[PDB]
Amino acid sequence: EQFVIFTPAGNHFPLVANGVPCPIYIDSSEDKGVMIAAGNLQQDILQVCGKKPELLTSTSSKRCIIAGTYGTPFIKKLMSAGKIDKKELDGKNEKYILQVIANPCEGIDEAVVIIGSDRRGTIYGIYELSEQMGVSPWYWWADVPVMKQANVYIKPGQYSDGEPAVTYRGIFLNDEAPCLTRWVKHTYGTNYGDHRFYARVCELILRLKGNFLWPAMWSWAFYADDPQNSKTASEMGVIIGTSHHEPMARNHQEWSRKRKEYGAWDYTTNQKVIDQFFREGIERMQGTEDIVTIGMRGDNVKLLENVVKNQRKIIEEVTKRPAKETPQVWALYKEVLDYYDMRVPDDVIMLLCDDNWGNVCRLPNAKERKHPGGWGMYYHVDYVGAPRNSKWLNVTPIQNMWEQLQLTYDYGVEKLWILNVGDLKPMEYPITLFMDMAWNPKQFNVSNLLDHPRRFCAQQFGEDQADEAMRILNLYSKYNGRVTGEMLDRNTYNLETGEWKQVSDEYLKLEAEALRQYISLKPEYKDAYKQLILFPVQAMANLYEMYYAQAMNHKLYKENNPQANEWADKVEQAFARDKALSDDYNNIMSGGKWKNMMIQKHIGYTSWNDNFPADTLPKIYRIENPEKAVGGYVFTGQDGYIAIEAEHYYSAKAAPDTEWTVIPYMGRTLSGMALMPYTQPTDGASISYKIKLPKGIDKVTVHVIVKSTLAFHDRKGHEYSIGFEGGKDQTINFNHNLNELPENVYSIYYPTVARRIVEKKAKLNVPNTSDGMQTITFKPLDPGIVLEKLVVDYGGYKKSYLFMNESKSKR
Amino acid sequence: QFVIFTPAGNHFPLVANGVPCPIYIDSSEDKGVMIAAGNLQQDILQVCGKKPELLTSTSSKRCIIAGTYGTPFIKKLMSAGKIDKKELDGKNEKYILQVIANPCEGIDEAVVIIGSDRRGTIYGIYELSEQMGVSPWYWWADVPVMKQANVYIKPGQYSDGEPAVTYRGIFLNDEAPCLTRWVKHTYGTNYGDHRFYARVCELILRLKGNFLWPAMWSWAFYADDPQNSKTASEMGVIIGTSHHEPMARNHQEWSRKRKEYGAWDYTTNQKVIDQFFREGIERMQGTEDIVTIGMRGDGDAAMSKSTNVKLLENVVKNQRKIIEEVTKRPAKETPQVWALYKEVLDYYDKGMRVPDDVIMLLCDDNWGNVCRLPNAKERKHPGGWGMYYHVDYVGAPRNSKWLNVTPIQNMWEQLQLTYDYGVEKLWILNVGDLKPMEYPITLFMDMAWNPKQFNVSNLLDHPRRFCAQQFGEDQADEAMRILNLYSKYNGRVTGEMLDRNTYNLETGEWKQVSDEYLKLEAEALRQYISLKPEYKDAYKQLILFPVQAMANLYEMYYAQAMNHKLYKENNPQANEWADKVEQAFARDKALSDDYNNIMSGGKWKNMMIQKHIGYTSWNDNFPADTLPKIYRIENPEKAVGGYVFTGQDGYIAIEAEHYYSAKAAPDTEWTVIPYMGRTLSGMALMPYTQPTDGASISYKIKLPKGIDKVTVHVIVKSTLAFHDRKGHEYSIGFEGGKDQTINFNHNLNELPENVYSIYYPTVARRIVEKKAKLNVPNTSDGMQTITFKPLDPGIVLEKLVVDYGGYKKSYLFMNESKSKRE
Ligand code: NA
Ligand code: NA
Repeated sequence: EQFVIFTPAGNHFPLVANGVPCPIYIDSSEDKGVMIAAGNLQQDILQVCGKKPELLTSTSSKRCIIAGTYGTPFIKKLMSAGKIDKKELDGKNEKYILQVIANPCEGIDEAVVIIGSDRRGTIYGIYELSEQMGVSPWYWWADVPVMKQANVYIKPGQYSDGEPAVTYRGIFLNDEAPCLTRWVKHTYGTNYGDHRFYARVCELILRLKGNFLWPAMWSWAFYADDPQNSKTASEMGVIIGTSHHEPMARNHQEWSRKRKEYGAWDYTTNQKVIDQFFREGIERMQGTEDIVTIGMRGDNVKLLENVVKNQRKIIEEVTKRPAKETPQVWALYKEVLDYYDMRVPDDVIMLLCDDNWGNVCRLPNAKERKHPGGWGMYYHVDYVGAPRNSKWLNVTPIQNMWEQLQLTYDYGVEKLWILNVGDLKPMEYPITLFMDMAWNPKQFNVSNLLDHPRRFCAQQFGEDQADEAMRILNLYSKYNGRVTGEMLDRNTYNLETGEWKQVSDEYLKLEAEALRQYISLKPEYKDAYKQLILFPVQAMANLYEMYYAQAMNHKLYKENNPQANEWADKVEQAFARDKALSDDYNNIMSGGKWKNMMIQKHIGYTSWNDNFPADTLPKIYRIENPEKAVGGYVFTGQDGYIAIEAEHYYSAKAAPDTEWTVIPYMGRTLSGMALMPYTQPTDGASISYKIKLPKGIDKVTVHVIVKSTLAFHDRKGHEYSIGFEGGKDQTINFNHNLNELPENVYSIYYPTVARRIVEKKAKLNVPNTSDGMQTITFKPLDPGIVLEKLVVDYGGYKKSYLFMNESKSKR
Repeated sequence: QFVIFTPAGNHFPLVANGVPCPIYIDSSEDKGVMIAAGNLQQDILQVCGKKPELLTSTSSKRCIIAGTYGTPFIKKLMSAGKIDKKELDGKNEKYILQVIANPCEGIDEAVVIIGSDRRGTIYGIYELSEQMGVSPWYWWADVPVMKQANVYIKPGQYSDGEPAVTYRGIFLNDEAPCLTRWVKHTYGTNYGDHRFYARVCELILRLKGNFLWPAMWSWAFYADDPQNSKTASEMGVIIGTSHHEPMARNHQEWSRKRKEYGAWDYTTNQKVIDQFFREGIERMQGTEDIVTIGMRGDGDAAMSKSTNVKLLENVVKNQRKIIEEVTKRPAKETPQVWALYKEVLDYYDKGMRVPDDVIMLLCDDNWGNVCRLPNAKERKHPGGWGMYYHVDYVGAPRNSKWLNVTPIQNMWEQLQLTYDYGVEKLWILNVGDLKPMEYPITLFMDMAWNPKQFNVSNLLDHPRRFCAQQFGEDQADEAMRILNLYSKYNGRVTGEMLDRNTYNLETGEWKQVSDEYLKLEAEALRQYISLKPEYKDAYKQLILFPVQAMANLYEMYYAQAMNHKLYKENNPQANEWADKVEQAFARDKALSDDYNNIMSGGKWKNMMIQKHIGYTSWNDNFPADTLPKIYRIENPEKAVGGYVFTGQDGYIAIEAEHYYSAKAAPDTEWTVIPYMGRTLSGMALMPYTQPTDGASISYKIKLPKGIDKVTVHVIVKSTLAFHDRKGHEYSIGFEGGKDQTINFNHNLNELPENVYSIYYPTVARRIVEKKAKLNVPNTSDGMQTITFKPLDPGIVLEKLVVDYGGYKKSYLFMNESKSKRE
């Protein structure tokens, strides 16, 4: 299926040789659609080789590219002379055959020859040649650059994508304010989508091998905003439709814009105007391949069957042809689905719908499977509705989309697949997976699934970047699948179990890995990578840290712990950084080409809809007078252990001329506590910790971690006592053996001081307090002792380099 | 702070819109001051873009004047007023910077720097440069000089006072392979010539130090190039030698002539040694150099065997006699040092003493902790005390040659101590190859100057001022946060000592520390890409690389630990972790390759080539960085099923892929969908166009024998009632007991009762959780088998949680429980 090589070879056609492209010939009996594709091919080749190939007016070159459509007299007298059999394109749908051939017609020696089964086959073939040459369908829509080549050669043999398994394959631009609309404003100057915009949309669709579009309908009217809209799609080869709730080829806004004049949307009071409304739409779309939405809602099963009948009679009257000859779609959404369980005319495409969240609701049984008109599926990657919007980023696991669409195809649904793509961006990858599956759902299985994004990343970022990029794409997709950014908040994950820490840290790890890849990019890929990997990863990693930080702020605040203050700072930074990321995306990235494409509000949802005016700061509490909020900690032992950071003491008594001092960051974990200054004696000085232990425990082992200070004042060493109030003390010398004497030097000395701490264990007795509360007092007996951590082991301590996670506390 | 970058009245014009102003040094000044001024000239050039003139005589309107207290010219400036002699007379290494009107004949107004001695004057000149934007680290760390249109000098008198420590210096040590091979590449010499030593010296004086122990592993400072001493001496730097290099001879001077000489044994070869000693003192005449007395044993070792206090006394008594013979003066007039390093401390303990005048150099443990400090009586020892501090070390229990590993807090907490106990004559820090200890050096030198500038409360303002100076005000706070934290992390354990067993794997501590460093990396990359391009090189040198190299090194070892744990269980997931080791190994090389070859244009090739992966013992005596041992499961795709879970903490969380046994229905397969769901993957019977009748999937677990009842949570993909109005059903149960059926999606539709209470809430989250209570059968095994049976097509099973009292509502349904397979 790969027919382009970038190095010369025998019995291969020199399309581009040593920087010189052969010309292009399109016979003039070819639809305007082919001439466009061919003009784009011409520019695509200019992109790859540097020199513009000439669009021939006649058969005036020895080697060239020819592209044509089956059924032409010219193509017939080429297929005939010769070799290419008729059966291979006769009555085939949207197929092409691409084949190097001598000697195609008199004035020519040899040519690469693309022949379509119909115009879209021919267009699809042209773009295949263009894509295998390195022009990604996303060269404009995602700034993917064109890998330059001095030599392009085409393999011998016959090359096809066959027939598309799904008859109509398209996208729906929807939920398009404010992002898409304000982008279109910035780019085109228009308060609607005009033909310049839709040319861009149609080309993407076609280059993706797609063939269908539901144009934007929230505030615009495709048919009525610009006479050239229809003319543009129809001449290029894109079939227009309208959404399930816009019957008879009228755009919903055509009615709304004139609500006051036309009156109610109700068939039992305003039938005549509505019939005329329907009628004018069917007239407007004559001579396009457009598909017609039937049915009606709002403002009995009998009433509806009668609307359809009338709609069909209106179709018959305008077309002067039986209804069955106008493509029609009827949607099974809401009540109309219940009704179905209802007389539906044989020829109509019956359109099923997903649950708005990527899971299919209902599929046809074997009896329904043989409904002549076929079945369609309406699938979502964006959504405005319950339980909360998903308007912001891509939230679709590659696996989900895959799993539900192979199911859909397998249950016979193969007439029409339409994907709600929001603002188009940032759904570039899921769009592509949708089109490729729509072409052939049986080209995929569990084994090879991830090859598709691998190809995608190879195509978007060069082969050397493909694997790493694909890994990041697949993961970020999966992470975003867990919870949308709109429904993410401080409660989504479990703080207590370290779940929230694990998912925050993991997303930041991915951010790290995406930045590695990003700075390793040849600069002409930086934009496409930011758009398709870097930004979604950065934006959501940052969001996750924000709510993580919000969660920590609340837990800590309720614990009267002033560490809440730092977590508040963090919330504010992430909130700032969120706006910072999108400003880069709108104004800086790609020269600000995509201004307004990333302005969707997502922080401040207290509801299903984005009712709130702007992105707003998530509630944070600050502890007043942190400097003075020290001491008072009480720990609650759990899982057989109490890990305590020196600083979280209950009460403390200093020696005269000393102040117990917090040395932040000191040691392996939180901080160090030390009597200061070091010149004064430590007599009478103590520091205490309040804990709850299960009652009955009478003997515990306590680990005391101190900075590995050496015997600097006195050859004996440093000593301290550790003990329970109401129990016997133990006095420990921790550094007497820590010196260069032969029996200490490599046995105990250096192995200790390299690792900067001294840990000693004490087997202490615990008094029988009736409420389980205990107080452990530590007394430094010599100067310059820095206490870092205590661990009360009562059966659960597990030897850990940082001496286990700090236990539950409050002040 | 006296330098502003915008004009104003009553201020002094130093740079007007790209125009500097001349400098004038009276030719009566030490050559070292001409050198400093020489550099100031080049600094201004860098600041605006035009080089100021070095005036022959006092002949200008607006110029800089620098000088030293005592010259006839200076006295005839200070009297021209209004400056008191007391301010500088008898003062040590102090300066006065005061704009003065009508300073002498020919000069209208001039910025005047007057030092109390030559070094004073120099530090004054370098204070001007530093304040103008010339960072001491402008060459040594590629720190840009912020371009300035205008530059002006506030009025009033300015000083740093006298320094609190007399001698403040560095020891270049453990200098191979990095420093050595870099010097080669840079200077073209296989030894340190005066050109290398000029750069070293300049840095020291700019940092406000004054002392140096030169590299001595394979070089000989004094012999290699006759200009070495002359440069240091003439620039203002005082030279000394290490604790095993007595009497002004570099140890290699002995090694090079070892056969010719005798053997480093004073009791049997006194004559040849006495002469060696003598030649050193002869040679350092005319210099401020400090002389090492005492004697260890021929390298980093003891003379000899065990403490011999009587003998070393003769060594000393004799050395001091040589000093007088050479100097024809009393010994007490030649600066001397006795260093109590390693074993030499038992000497002082066994009671050895030296004359009142020698500097008693006390020592840290080679790892940042001070060994001893004077008591009350001892602090009264007239020669004074000193401290030999380490930020790099070759020796026990393993080398630390690679990266900065000193937490900011440690250096500070130990040095505030040292100072409080009146150790205030000499501080020297072992800096390894100088790079990458740029930070700790500066903290050392700044503390050295003025230790009571620092307290626990404002400590962190020092690396802040550091980062501002190096990266620009707007990146200070963040850069400082990263500097502090990375220093701290590295304190936990050295690169050399870190290995797969450092952290606890089972508890998730390993995971924790690995993620935290990549978080840090992530944060530093952010800051990096946000920088104006002139700072990129510095920031890489000072922050980025230390962080990346280490974060990567932590991940390599974490992956190793995960690889072995998983390989033990026969879990093919071990292959992924294996790939991850090889990948981070390669990345370690890529990072140092960049540092050596790409960054700063390759200015620092070989400064970052230390071996750090593959230490078996204390020393780096192994061929090269070598890949940690990893294990692979052969035939991974066939290594499925067989899993047995063991409960803990009152739960068993099973990822669905990890089954014990399965049986498919006719013309279906049980199929793994990697990444499917919230966690690991999903199991589904495929294709979905077949009935699931007779299909099942089983899990083998170990509960405590006395658990009668459990609640199992079954998590499937939120598949909807697509085929059958009744919806989808499965059953879950123990072999030996009854199956329990569950209909998971009947309530998931648009009916009024369901639509907004349960339907949309559930589907937007892509999963369905249902719980069943189960009776635990009594088994002979103590083991139970729990069987899931899909009853409708298209059910994807994601996870199971067997809960016997420990389960905690979690979005990901808790970290998977402990397993092994076969
Ligand atoms: Na959007
Ligand atoms: Na080194």
